[PDB]
Amino acid sequence: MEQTHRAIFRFVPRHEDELELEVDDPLLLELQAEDYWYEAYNMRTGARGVFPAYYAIEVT
Amino acid sequence: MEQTHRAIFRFVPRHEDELELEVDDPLLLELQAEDYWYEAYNMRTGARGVFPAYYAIEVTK
Repeated sequence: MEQTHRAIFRFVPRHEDELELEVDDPLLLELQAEDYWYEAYNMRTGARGVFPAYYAIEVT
Repeated sequence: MEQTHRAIFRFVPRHEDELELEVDDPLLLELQAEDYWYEAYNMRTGARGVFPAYYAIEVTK
């Protein structure tokens, strides 16, 4: 169960459900929801939460 | 009532303070906060709220 996605933009949470992203954070994406929020594990911070879909790219 | 910004990505609110964006929505940007959330008026919908700063680009006109 390794990285599915990589953060490409800085995201600072405003809401308690959100996942903080730094550029190049490795992400394990558990759910790509119909409202364009991704539920993920940040593999750098160990935090879980949601972020806006366009903040990450799919990795090989 | 002049547009400052344009939505470039679909943004569906999860929170009541958030602004729904469709791609190309004209935006009047009222506040660019230190945490990279923008407060805007959506000029298509008439809604107000906040969205993640990378979801919009500045229009130079």
